[PDB]
Amino acid sequence: ASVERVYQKKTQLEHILLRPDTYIGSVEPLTQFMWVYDEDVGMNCREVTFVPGLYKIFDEILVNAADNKQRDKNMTCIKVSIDPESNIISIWNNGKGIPVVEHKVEKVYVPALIFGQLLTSSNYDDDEKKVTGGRNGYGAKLCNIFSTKFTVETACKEYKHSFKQTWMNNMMKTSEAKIKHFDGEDYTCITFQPDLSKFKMEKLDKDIVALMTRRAYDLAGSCRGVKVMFNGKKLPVNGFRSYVDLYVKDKLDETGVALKVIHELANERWDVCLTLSEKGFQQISFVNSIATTKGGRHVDYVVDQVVGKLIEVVKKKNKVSVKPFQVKNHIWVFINCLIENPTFDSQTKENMTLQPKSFGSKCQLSEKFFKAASNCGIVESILNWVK
Amino acid sequence: ASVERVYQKKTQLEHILLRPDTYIGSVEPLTQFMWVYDEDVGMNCREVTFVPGLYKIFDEILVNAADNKQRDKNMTCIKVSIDPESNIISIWNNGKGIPVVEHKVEKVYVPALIFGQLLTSSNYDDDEKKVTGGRNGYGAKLCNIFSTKFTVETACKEYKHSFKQTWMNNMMKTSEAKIKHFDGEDYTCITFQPDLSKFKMEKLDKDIVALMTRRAYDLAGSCRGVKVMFNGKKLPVNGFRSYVDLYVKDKLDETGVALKVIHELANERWDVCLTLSEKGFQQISFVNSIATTKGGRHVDYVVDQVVGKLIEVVKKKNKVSVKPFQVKNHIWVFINCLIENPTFDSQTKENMTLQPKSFGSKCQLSEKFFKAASNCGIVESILNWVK
Ligand SMILES: Nc1ncnc2c1ncn2[C@@H]1O[C@H](COP(=O)(O)OP(=O)(O)NP(=O)(O)O)[C@@H](O)[C@H]1O
Ligand SMILES: Nc1ncnc2c1ncn2[C@@H]1O[C@H](COP(=O)(O)OP(=O)(O)NP(=O)(O)O)[C@@H](O)[C@H]1O
Ligand SMILES: [Mg+2]
Ligand SMILES: [Mg+2]
Repeated sequence: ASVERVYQKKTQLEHILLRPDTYIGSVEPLTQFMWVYDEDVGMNCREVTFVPGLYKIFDEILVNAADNKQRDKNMTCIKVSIDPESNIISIWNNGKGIPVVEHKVEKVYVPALIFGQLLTSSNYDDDEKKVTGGRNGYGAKLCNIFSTKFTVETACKEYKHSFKQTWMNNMMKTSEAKIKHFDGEDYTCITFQPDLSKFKMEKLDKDIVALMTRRAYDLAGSCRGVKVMFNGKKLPVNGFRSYVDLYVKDKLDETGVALKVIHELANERWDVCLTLSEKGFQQISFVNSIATTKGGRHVDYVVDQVVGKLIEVVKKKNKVSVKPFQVKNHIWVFINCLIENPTFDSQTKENMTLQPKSFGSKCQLSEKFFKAASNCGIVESILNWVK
Repeated sequence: ASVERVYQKKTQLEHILLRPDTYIGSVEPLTQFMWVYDEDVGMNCREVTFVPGLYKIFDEILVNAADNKQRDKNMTCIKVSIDPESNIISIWNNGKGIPVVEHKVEKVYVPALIFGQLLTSSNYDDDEKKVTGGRNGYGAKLCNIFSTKFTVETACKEYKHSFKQTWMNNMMKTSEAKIKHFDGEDYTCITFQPDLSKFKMEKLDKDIVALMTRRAYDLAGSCRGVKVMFNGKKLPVNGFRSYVDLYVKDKLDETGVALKVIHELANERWDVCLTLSEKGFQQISFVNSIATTKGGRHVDYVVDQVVGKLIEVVKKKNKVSVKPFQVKNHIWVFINCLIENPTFDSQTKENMTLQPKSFGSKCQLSEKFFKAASNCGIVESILNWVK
């Protein structure tokens, strides 16, 4: 093999298709137990087989819609549609659209720049301490690259125009955008057909649809002041506590006693629920409406407070050694938080790495909350083990 | 704020400095309990404060050296030097050097291409089923970008020349390489001064040095057939079992009984040790000499086999329900494995996501190993809990 065959340089676009994993996660199937929202049973935990990268390209567009609530606090609604037969997914939001105007430096329409060129973002100036989920300038282009058809429609009264442009064939083909006069209520709608061949799939099957549906429920629970519709029907979740109820309101512990679920909205940026776990530590958490399914420093920040206080309570009835991991083993925690300029080790944003001193706010749980935590069965499980 | 201030495009090089986290991990301090190799006590677990991105740029160069054992199986030695006073780190390896010749497509010397331009690699052709750690074509450039001085020296008898080139100021300045006749024993040596200002550090302190030193011990344990020297002295680790001994050979369980450590080299590509944990599930694992500190499917693949067999043993003395997470809670596992074309969700490569069917080999632990596992205190811990 020649020097030129061995030592190769790739373009950014080539690298995404060759090495999709650090951009969207695995493009091969994964089977694991997890929470989904099924047509027959609603929220449930079961074995699911799905391709992470396909789930992620949907997530990128969904979080972008949630992020618009930061650009326009008057936004009220996100509508999600999934049609497996046609292979069409659409995510629509109201509030301010995207300026339909030529960017004077890049010499293209703003929506064409930020959906059709890599490393483009309104989130690159960190002197603004934003609580958007978007950080890197990739997500929407990644969905485009992994779609056979990707359409951006946006309407922005301030700039008096609407914009519609369609890309095809993994962002490699497009045509002139349709620009029209507009003076109505702003919106953005992203409609895409995922390139299932990139994920070795024949169709959007029940498992991936159940995961994408649950993500819409997550959004209804995490994005304050935004109602969510799925396939034309409003989701009956009106805040984080009602979302948490989907997991624990109808559940018993192993002794047949209903789970005691405690809750505190510490402040606008920190909403916490907690109950007993009997299958090891569990956490369901959101940072800026991103599902941080591998946790991060926000989870540790909340959990460490609870663990410290519960160790205190146990000690007052111990008289041998109760270690923090043993307490954490009995905790099921739910967190919805807003973090300024969060960091993650991956574009997938499953683990949030920013240290608490940089969050821009604190979550100092009240003594009332800690007392309630001492009554939800965790202490009893530990003390029974101190025998 | 104007459209041009709000909506911004970044170059690849700008994006690395603006968003370092998905390239090298966090550039802010982190404090946590972990294993390091200290000058006073050797291998020990203690609270450490360090900057992940600094540790990672060192790791990138170290794994590149290990990877040369795949290019040249005759390689025998890696030498690591760290001088905190001068702020100079060097990593040297023998075996084949890098061709000192002009790349006919890129029109630069091969070493200048692959250390000085992004997205350059000999690991981009996956039809070769390689067990190198390198996959993405970033690591060496990331170290260069995060160094105030970065020197590449390589000597390649086949091409009859040696090469030395120095970059400065975060890869933004360089000068003509020194090319000389060479007909000796090949080597490559990477010498760099990390840009401590990028990590808000004044010096390479004891904690970061102890982490980097432990990584050299990891390499002595994981890279078959390669001896490792640190600051001029050979590390007395001659294989994976002797490496594992640094953690467990002198340890007792909480009842005062020595840990029973079991071992099986299932085949050339899978080396496994296992013992009892009393602080929850623990894993120390390597994929292609990468420290997979967040685990991955290789860990799950090994652990699930052990858990399944130990549940069998417990059941034969149970007569209530023993759940897999409870068994895993008592396992400390050590894995050194070689995986073809591994995948990870991050450039940092802490979690290996490739499914076992794609590994290119299997690890089917023997019935002898499972019997030994049933005698290392895990079953006893579980059974005592079934009371
Ligand atoms: N629904 C939307 N409404 C308004 N603006 C949007 C919407 N979706 C995307 N944008 C804009 O398009 C830009 C590019 O989106 P995207 O590629 O996802 O990058 P990002 O969200 O800034 N960062 P990341 O998602 O971390 O890669 C965003 O920064 C927004 O300015
Ligand atoms: N010590 C070394 N000896 C020989 N070749 C080397 C050495 N270090 C680096 N290289 C070469 O330089 C290339 C670029 O290194 P690097 O930037 O780390 O990319 P990579 O190792 O291929 N992938 P990654 O580390 O996953 O980003 C490698 O692919 C090798 O061909
Ligand atoms: Mg985004
Ligand atoms: Mg490398």
